[PDB]
Amino acid sequence: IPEEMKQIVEEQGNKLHWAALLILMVIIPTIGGNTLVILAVSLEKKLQYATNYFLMSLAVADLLVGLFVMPIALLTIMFEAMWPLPLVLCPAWLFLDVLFSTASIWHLCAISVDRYIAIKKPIQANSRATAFIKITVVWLISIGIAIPVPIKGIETDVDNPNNITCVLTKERFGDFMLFGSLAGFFTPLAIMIVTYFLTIHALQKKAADLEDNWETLNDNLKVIEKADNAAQVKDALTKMRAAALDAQKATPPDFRHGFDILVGQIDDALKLANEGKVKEAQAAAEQLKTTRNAYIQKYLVQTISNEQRASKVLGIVFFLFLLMWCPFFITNITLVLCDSCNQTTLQMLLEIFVWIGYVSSGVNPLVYTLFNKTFRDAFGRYITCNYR
Ligand SMILES: CC(C)CCC[C@@H](C)[C@H]1CC[C@H]2[C@@H]3CC=C4C[C@@H](O)CC[C@]4(C)[C@H]3CC[C@]12C
Ligand SMILES: CC[C@@H](CO)NC(=O)[C@@H]1C=C2c3cccc4c3c(cn4C)C[C@H]2N(C)C1
Repeated sequence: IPEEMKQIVEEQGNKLHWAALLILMVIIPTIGGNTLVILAVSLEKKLQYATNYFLMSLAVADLLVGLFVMPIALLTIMFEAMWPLPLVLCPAWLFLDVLFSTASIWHLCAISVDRYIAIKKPIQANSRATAFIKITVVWLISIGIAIPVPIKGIETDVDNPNNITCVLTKERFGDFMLFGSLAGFFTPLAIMIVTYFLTIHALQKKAADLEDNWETLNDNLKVIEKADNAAQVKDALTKMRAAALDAQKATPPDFRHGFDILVGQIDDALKLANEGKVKEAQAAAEQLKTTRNAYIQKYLVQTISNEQRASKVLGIVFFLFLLMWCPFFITNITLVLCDSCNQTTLQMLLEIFVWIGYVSSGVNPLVYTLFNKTFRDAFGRYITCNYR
């Protein structure tokens, strides 16, 4: 039917405006936004340490996406029918695509776990070797999920060697489009949900112990004040010392120093109590209050509010990262799991959602680092080409 053949002639139209849109809105902000973070970690000597190395690994992964994956994925937009590049590049590009796309997700998952354990066990920290182990393991996972695509390969015809037409066929790669999405997306998703609620419980548990310490400390002061006996000053001071140390152990090693001072005073106080002079010791315990006010009280709200806000913004940005991948993977999963649905339009939907996921992974590290003043005014000097 010529009235339909002409319609397919219109279907294979010109789609340069969409390609220009993707260059302007996604690829350029990806390469630039990631090179900014890499420059920030590389140049700023004050930014160099354990966590930023992992963050830089993530930025490298996303930069590699925006450098090798997306420009070829464009050529597929324009040259819709047949794969233009050589035959080897179809498994090469697909492998790189899955590899990096998985690497970003698992990077975020590992960062979530780290940010949680840092709240749980703050005193147990995080060398360079730890970060190296983490980078290696994450990239090993990404390779392990990505390797079936180059191992299996794209079907070829002895008749038509040229017409490869790169696509993950449902018939050929069905199990991979299922279990690869399960191992690559939904598993770290569930992990991050678990660590989310665990982080809520961890923060709410840390906040209570600080209050108990506070009025543990405050109560015993009242005990020292009304102490007619000598022994109790030793007991009250001992328990105040324990409470002070316990409260100080909630933060990695400046109101925190006020605990050291406090303990010191307490020691001297229970020296007088050990000498017998209770009336002279209670007089110094009556001025433990100055240290208790100038440092401890301001320390309590600072820790809580800081960890609260940081975990909050981290949760939000990570949630918005994972939200923009959902269409791709729910479409990819159902595409396997539906013999009733139309496969053609279901493939077009993937061909659109890939760019939502692409822009989600591309701008993620920059967005995450922009909530840090040091990174911000490093970027400001970089976009003004000032450097150092
Ligand atoms: C050809 C299409 C894909 C667009 C071209 C992309 C490249 C060449 C462009 C797009 C955005 C550009 C980057 C934008 C931001 C910076 C920060 C600056 O401190 C160094 C240059 C650098 C890193 C630019 C280098 C060139 C750049 C990466
Ligand atoms: C729409 C054009 C088609 C052509 O077949 N391209 C794809 O389907 C690519 C395949 C992907 C994939 C498949 C299976 C598991 C996966 C992934 C990814 C990560 N994980 C864990 C990345 C995702 N890529 C971005 C797109």
